[PDB]
Amino acid sequence: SVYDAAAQLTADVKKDLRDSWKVIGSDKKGNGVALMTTLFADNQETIGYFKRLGDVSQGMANDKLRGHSIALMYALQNFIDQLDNPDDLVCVVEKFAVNHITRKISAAEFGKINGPIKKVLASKNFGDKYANAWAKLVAVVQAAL
Amino acid sequence: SVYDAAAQLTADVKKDLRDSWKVIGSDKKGNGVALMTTLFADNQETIGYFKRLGDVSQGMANDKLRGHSIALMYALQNFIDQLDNPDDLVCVVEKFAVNHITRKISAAEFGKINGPIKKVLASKNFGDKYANAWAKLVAVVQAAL
Ligand code: HEM
Ligand code: HEM
Repeated sequence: SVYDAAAQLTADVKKDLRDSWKVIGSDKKGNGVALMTTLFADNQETIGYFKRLGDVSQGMANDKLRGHSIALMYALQNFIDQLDNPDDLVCVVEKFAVNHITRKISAAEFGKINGPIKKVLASKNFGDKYANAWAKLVAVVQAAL
Repeated sequence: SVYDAAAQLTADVKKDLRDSWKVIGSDKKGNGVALMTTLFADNQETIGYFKRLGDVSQGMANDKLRGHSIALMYALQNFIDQLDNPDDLVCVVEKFAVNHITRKISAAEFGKINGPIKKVLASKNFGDKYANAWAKLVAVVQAAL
């Protein structure tokens, strides 16, 4: 269950999540867009899912892509803030899960976000340990898909 | 025009929005649910739009409503953080406007949230001055509907 996934997150993992988010979460517009464009660059097969945002190659100049990228970072902000209460993390994770379930996004496809995250983290010198911490948070969402 | 509405957010208004947000934003789960239940209580005709959340009369005991409510508070958090830049404020407002346009929510009905907000602020000792500042932020979203 999603609860099992959340309840598993340990103190050391929450620590790494919080420490890395302090940095990558401080520039939501910049890092959010970088996350999205990196996803499009390495997984071109996903572009079709974002037709609403228009031309995603426009990057920062694309207002729709900019608005989406910022809202995504607040969804992650929401997750980070709920870390100490599995009950709250679960209901927010499930809320956002529905947003992707309606778009027919499977658990496997959602996990494609791990690559971009690993790269953004690296650009700030957060190594594999931190990428693994984030893969665990992503897995919580996957448990709901 | 969403851009002209955003222009209505002067130095004084932005200050009042930030000061009051520091208090209400500190308990996103509690005040978020307070907002929603007050909306449903004083405007029963809107309950129908929220079919997905199930029985909203259960308030805090409804996991779907709680998740939704928290998420809503992070959307407000997003607006507050974008007050410095009118261009970013507009792209995020338009992002969430689309979420309501697809649900057939008009500018007039979206405005029904002003009542709940005034009440929640009042319960925290913030008067008409703050309720009116929030009415202006809400108006920016209305202009995009
Ligand atoms: C940590 C990673 C992710 C987070 C936190 C996240 C968050 C979000 C949020 C907040 C929305 C807006 C929901 C709405 O308003 O309807 C959204 C929409 C969407 N997401 Fe994700 N997402 C993530 C990863 C992904 C991945 C990997 C895919 C691709 C397979 C995906 C596909 C979509 C699609 C297609 C939309 C709809 C965009 C639109 O038309 O507006 N997401 N996501
Ligand atoms: C302070 C003003 C408001 C904010 C910031 C806000 C924010 C949000 C957010 C972030 C979502 C989730 C979007 C999604 O995932 O699809 C949402 C959904 C929704 N909102 Fe609002 N909202 C506000 C006021 C209202 C009002 C006044 C109404 C109706 C009279 C309304 C009707 C809806 C509906 C029907 C949904 C979809 C619920 C669902 O099926 O999950 N909203 N809102």
